[PDB]
Amino acid sequence: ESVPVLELFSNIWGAGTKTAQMWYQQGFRSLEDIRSQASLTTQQAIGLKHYSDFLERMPREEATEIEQTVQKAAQAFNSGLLCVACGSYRRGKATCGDVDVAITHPDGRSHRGIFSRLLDSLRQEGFLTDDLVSQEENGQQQKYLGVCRLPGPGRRHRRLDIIVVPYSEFACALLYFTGSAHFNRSMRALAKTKGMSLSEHALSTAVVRNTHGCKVGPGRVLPTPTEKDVFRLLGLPYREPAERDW
DNA sequence: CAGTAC
DNA sequence: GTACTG
Ligand SMILES: [Mg+2]
Repeated sequence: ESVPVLELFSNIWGAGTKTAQMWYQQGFRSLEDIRSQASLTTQQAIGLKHYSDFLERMPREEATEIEQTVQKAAQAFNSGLLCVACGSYRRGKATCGDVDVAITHPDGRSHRGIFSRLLDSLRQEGFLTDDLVSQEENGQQQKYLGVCRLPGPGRRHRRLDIIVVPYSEFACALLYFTGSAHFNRSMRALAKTKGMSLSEHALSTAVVRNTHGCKVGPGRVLPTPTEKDVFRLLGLPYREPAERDW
């Protein structure tokens, strides 16, 4: 029963096979064992108390409600703010393991200062229940990983990610968050072949690489207003989100 | 490293 | 593949 036990532990958020193997050696076999005796990060502690809820997929309708709960609270600061859900949701899946929401503003300035106030707003509402990786202040983008829950009876806690980008990077951001994961690797593995690089920030050309293929030059950023431009500059037929489910 | 996001 | 914090 070792293999089932490792799986049991691995389904905790913030716990992988290394920690599960450690917990197993300590003699833990149940979630209760982990809760009473094991040393936990705040993350792992949160994932342990939402273990059941976090295992469930959600109907995309509930995902929609979550996107609007974020969009409303966002536009309460600036009406011109854009909020797009880019998970399994954008790819059209009937179910979502989590909700991923991208946020930007067309003017390219008003996105600033929103991140902290938006999270604060959601917390007051009682929408955001716990924070995991409460922070990322990467470049011009910001990322939040957290736990939300819709108001009402019989509601499960859901995993919620929020990212905020400048409009100039909105295309590469949507691409990255929309996925899929295997699609992103494929696309970026390919750009690498063409002497280019792809990230959530920008598509770049003239990326220097050495004989080993290691990147030693960052190259230069190509302006990509929309997703379709990124596909074009990479010599690829544009794929709709539903065609990116690899 | 380990775990995570796509 | 790229890239973040625990
Ligand atoms: Mg896990």
